[PDB]
Amino acid sequence: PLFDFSAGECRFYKTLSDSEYYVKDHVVHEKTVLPGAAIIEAAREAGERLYGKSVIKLSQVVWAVPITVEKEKTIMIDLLPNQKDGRFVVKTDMQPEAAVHCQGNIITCGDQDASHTERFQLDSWLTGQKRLISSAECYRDFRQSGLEYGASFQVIKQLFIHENAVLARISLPESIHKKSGTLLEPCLLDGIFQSTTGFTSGQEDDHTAYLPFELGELEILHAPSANGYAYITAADDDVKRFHILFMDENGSVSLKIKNLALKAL
Amino acid sequence: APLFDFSAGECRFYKTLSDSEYYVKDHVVHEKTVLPGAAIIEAAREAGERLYGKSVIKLSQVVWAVPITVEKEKTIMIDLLPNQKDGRFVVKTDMQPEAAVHCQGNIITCGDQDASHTERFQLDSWLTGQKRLISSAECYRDFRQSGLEYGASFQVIKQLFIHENAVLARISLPESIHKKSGTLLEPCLLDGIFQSTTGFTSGQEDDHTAYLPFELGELEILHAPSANGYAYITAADEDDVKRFHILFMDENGSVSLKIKNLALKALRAA
Repeated sequence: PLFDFSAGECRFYKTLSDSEYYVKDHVVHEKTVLPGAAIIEAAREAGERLYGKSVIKLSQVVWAVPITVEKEKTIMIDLLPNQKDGRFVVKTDMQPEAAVHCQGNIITCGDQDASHTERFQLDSWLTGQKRLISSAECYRDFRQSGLEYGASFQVIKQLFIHENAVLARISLPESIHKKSGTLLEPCLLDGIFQSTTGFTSGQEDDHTAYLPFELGELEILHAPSANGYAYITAADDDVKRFHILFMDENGSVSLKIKNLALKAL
Repeated sequence: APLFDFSAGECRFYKTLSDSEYYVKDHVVHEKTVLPGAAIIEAAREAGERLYGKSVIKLSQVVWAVPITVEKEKTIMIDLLPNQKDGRFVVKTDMQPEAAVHCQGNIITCGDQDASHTERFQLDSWLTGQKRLISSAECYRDFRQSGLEYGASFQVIKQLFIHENAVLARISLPESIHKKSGTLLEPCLLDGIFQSTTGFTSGQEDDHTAYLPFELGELEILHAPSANGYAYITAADEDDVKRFHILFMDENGSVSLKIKNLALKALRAA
């Protein structure tokens, strides 16, 4: 580029539809709602478009209650420059008094940024578990809580419940067509969030639905695999906090989630 | 493709220009280094492709004020405002409303399913029979007489063929520097296309008026222009403002750029 501009503020617009799989198959208390994870990928795409470089981190994310999407609904993502980085604000109504559905910081990688890799020792966590939760149990419990995940979002195949950790096997369904540009598939990322249910499910009498409320940091080391494992620990009421690593079957870590907070709905 | 294919709203882009850059350093107008008007066109094109994520195929209804002077470093602001699928651009260096608009115009993007069409020009007949042939050295001496001192980067006119109702200019970019692959409209190429109107605007031998870009009805980009080619200039017609149509093409007449109603305006020395 002969003129390598610095971008100022910019608003991006997208009309969501319940025709899209990430809406129609995400039913919360009998309503189709945009998953909070989808807002993360939308912010990442807007940032990559405006700044012309990879977004490697999203931090200090805060969610309101999910955006309900019945037929069409237009969302606005406002990107505000913060030095080389940016911050985003997501709304559906324009007036200043209107609710912010999601907000957070965008961090881009620089031209000379270094390559850093992380590896997880998976083997010991595939055996010795206290309890094993099958996909069928996991999503029956979710539905009894009011979280009716369609097949596209049924990505958890097994939960290994250990004493102080949960290992979740995750696999994207063949049905969804994953675009080359889509780094964070909403169903993948929501399934990573879902896997905290290995902790929050609790008693058989408890049918509480927990949804994303805050996220300290999401770090992208590289494009996530369609199949892999999430390793979840409690970060340490109505709010539950966790750290999560997402990795491929050989322990190559693709995503790091620090301080994911979910709140009872 | 992107899972979220956004429509972009308004956005401002910022660039600090320096007279260290060749497209400024070698563009001296009445003893001042000024940003060429042609350079703003490529800047608007680049901003548009960045913001809209689609090829810019046309810039239309462009209006220029007097050139932006650049002594050491100066920051320009390009404001892109949405116009349905298309866009509008406004170029400023000063922020307040009272400040001058240096350049403005419309940006038109291409669609995903737009058709493929090519245009060719019968070039050969215009390389002979001319009333007058003007050499590169003569061309830039005449420019200097008017206060337009083009440095080596902008000395892209190699020959002007002066015909009765048309001018054919042979244009060739200098070896010095290679346009980045991403730069579609190299400022020195596009300014040379603007320069070639001097085959008309020179006028009388005693007249040494400098004409600079003032308006541009339409610039259509059919495909990436060649570094070497020919400009075919005709008078739009219809004293201080001269209007032209221009085609830019390669040696086989393959048209890469179409210019409708380029208006140049006399600029008096300070």
